[PDB]
Amino acid sequence: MAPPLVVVGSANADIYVEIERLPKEGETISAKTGQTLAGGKGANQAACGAKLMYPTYFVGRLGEDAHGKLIAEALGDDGCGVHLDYVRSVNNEPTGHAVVMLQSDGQNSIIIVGGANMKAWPEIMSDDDLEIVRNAGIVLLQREIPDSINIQVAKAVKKAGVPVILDVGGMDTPIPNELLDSIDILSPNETELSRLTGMPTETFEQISQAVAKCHKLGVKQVLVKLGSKGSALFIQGEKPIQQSIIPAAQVVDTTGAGDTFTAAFAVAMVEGKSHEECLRFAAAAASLCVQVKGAIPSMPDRKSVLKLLKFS
Amino acid sequence: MAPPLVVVGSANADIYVEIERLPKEGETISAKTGQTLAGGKGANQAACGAKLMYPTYFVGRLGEDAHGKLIAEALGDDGCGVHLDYVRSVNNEPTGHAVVMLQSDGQNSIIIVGGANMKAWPEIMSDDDLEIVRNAGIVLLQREIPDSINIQVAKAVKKAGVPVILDVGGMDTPIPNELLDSIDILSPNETELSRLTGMPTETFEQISQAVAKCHKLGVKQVLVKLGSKGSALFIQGEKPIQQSIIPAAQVVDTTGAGDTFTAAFAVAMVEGKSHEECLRFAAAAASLCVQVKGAIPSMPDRKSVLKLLKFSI
Ligand SMILES: Nc1ncnc2c1ncn2[C@@H]1O[C@H](COP(=O)(O)OP(=O)(O)OP(=O)(O)O)[C@@H](O)[C@H]1O
Ligand SMILES: Nc1ncnc2c1ncn2[C@@H]1O[C@H](COP(=O)(O)OP(=O)(O)OP(=O)(O)O)[C@@H](O)[C@H]1O
Ligand SMILES: [Mg+2]
Ligand SMILES: [Mg+2]
Ligand SMILES: [Mg+2]
Ligand SMILES: [Mg+2]
Ligand code: NA
Ligand code: NA
Repeated sequence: MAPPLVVVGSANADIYVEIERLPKEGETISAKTGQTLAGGKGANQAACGAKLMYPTYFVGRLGEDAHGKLIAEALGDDGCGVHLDYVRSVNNEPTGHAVVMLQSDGQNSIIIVGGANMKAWPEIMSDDDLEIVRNAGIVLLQREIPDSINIQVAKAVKKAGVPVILDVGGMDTPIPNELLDSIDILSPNETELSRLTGMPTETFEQISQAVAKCHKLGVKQVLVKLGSKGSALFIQGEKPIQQSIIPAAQVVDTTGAGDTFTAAFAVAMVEGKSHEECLRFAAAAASLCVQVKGAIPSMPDRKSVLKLLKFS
Repeated sequence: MAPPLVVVGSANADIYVEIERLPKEGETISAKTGQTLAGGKGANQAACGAKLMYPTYFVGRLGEDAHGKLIAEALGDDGCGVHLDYVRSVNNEPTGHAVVMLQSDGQNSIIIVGGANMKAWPEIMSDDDLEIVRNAGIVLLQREIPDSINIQVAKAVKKAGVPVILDVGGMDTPIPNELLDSIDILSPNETELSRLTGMPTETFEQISQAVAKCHKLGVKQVLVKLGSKGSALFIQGEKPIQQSIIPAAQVVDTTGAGDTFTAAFAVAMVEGKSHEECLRFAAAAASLCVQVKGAIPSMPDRKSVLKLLKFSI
């Protein structure tokens, strides 16, 4: 094929339950219904890549358990067609998962179990695992696995001359400078970028400031995701390249939007498209994603994205 | 060959997460860890019967999802040994599951998605479905599937002349008198016994009276589970049979204890043991269960229950 997309990151079973009200301590309650879906930022991103018919590997850790089974079925040969060669299962950790309680009062409460995502990685990455990233077209990371692993990968590929994108989605802790210095492109939303720099982000102006602070701390490029306001690519060798939303006829479910945006973006970039094309390819993919319910369910095939890009 | 134990009931993925406290509205907390296990009272009871080497069939409804395959894997040919011939899966409902939140404060909170357990049954059972209960040597029911399905099954066996046990475990709702009328043995714990009859159960005299009230509701035999106090078989017009606990060296995890007790009782009964032998064999099996974590994983094999019986006559 071509030099693959390599996503190193998280895979989660998302367990949604529709509840009237969170139960009281001691109390047992019933849900209207519930559905358990393959999810996690790394898996979403890898799934998106494989749907865009680009060669895509996922490097991650699962428990040897039902949720583990659920993730591989969804990403693999019977699903999105991600290469799972570098996924390892372990027997002493649960597959990561999240209990998403959708309360009837409009509210939503969440419990997260890092499980294998956080606890099943080696102290030192294997040479096998480093072999796939050193052979990668582009590497995608997030923050739902330990920074230590993110750093080891980023260093391996920096040596190799392979571009690495770090999505900031994940743990609400500061990013290690040694990680910030090894990545090519940092990719926050307005919220993340804000809590990242301690600076406000309600205007393009003050957003552009926090990005300066990011540039200052060793980050050559910031791909900011701005929800309904579109998105901007800041290169600290230029001024922000911008791209707004491709409007969606119906917006049912924004879940998966950011992951789709980032993966789509990364696929265009390894297909050697230009920055403007990259942004629009990603904007188109995300647009199609928010028109369907579910994250991995909603992700567009390449044909659908190319068809939409035809419009002016 | 031997007329099978036949269990009709629930199958759940039990999703356990360890948290310091419950979250607030909007709040995303982090659990310490988690584990998903095959459970549900029906699957537990089936698995327990299979592990005791009595031919066991499980009748239930799964979704065609991962949780579904987890159940089948645990119960089936490569697992406990339950015949699954009569398990049916549907595409329009998920396998039942339960989110169990183990708090740091000892408090537990549960969220139950009934799923296929409650929504994948026909309005009317097929003769295909009821053929197995008509050939049972004994039938066990619980209250984690629709009352209406419990009723059709129990009636089909009353016409067949085979003993039906109803575990009160599950829904905390009143029991349809039609159901009560068609079962041979009711099996509540003391908390269930109270809620059911409406009577208090703090003392044995009180319990004996709440059982008199079960007797007035159409059930000739009541098998009361009294936790660490033991158990008792009440048979209308006869002297109650009492059985204390068989002490466990280590109470690790009482999950599945009541299910083990009831299924073990059933196996001893359909094999023709005396009431006292049934109660004792059920007490021994439940004793072993509480010494291992998990429900289905802690279920003892026959030779161990019998061994614990020698050394604690
Ligand atoms: N209402 C919308 N209509 C069309 N496209 C949208 C809409 N909202 C978001 N998008 C697309 O999705 C992209 C990413 O969304 P957003 O900036 O919210 O990412 P995020 O907050 O990281 O998402 P997530 O919550 O999924 O992690 C946006 O840049 C935009 O192109
Ligand atoms: N600590 C213990 N030591 C030994 N045996 C025990 C212990 N706790 C329970 N058992 C056995 O388990 C049986 C059933 O327990 P219990 O009456 O609490 O069931 P239950 O409340 O229906 O259980 P569950 O909550 O699992 O549905 C008891 O009668 C007893 O024989
Ligand atoms: Mg957003
Ligand atoms: Mg995001
Ligand atoms: Mg009890
Ligand atoms: Mg019970
Ligand atoms: Na979506
Ligand atoms: Na146990």
